[PDB]
Amino acid sequence: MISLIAALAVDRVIGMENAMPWNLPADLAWFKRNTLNKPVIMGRHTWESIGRPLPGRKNIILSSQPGTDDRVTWVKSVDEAIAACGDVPEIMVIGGGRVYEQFLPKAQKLYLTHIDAEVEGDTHFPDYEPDDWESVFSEFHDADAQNSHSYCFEILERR
Ligand SMILES: NC(=O)c1ccc[n+]([C@@H]2O[C@H](COP(=O)([O-])OP(=O)(O)OC[C@H]3O[C@@H](n4cnc5c(N)ncnc54)[C@H](OP(=O)(O)O)[C@@H]3O)[C@@H](O)[C@H]2O)c1
Ligand SMILES: Nc1nc(=O)c2nc(CNc3ccc(C(=O)N[C@@H](CCC(=O)O)C(=O)O)cc3)cnc2[nH]1
Repeated sequence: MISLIAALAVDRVIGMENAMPWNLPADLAWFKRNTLNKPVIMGRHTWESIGRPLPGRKNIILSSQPGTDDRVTWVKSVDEAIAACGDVPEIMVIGGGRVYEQFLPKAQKLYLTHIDAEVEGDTHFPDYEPDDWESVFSEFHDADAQNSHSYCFEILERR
């Protein structure tokens, strides 16, 4: 059972050259509770962004090259990454764009934050056919004193 979890700006932008131009601590909170105690699969670039392992969690990093941090598990392929998670209720793929694209056809659930922010970036969430996905949960939030933009948490499940 694979789930992707991503924060998407307009045009499904999930990343760019620099830090995203926003401050969304509610989305961080959402990511933390939806990934808590689950194995997480990420690309090397996302591994690098995070700086250290997500705590209380198998962290699984895809790299074509051998690993460089023994605190986490390093794998050379999508299927190795899944196998490295073991036999768990739910594997979270936390990105980035190349990893999302490879895992989406395998996934049964998406956790997306849709952020009402206009950014240009080089990396985007894959197109998810909405005939393949049913939205089971949707929860919209205005920007506030803590959150720079409005955003909406959504969970979709594969049909
Ligand atoms: N021309 C471009 O614009 C271009 C192309 C690619 C990446 N990037 C840049 O890199 C940044 C982030 O990209 P992203 O979020 O896509 O990164 P990401 O998924 O977090 O990390 C991608 C890295 O993860 C590893 N990886 C992913 N799938 C794999 C597989 N099936 N088998 C083995 N290794 C795998 C590779 O690591 P290794 O590199 O260690 O093998 C790959 O380079 C962006 O700023 C992006 O523009 C740019
Ligand atoms: N909804 C969602 N929001 C995100 O911010 C997000 N980020 C990634 C990948 N990038 C990152 C970058 C940093 C951290 C991170 O360090 N989070 C810590 C909290 C510490 C902090 O950043 O303040 C965590 O335990 O989640 C996680 C994922 C993948 N899917 C997402 N999905």
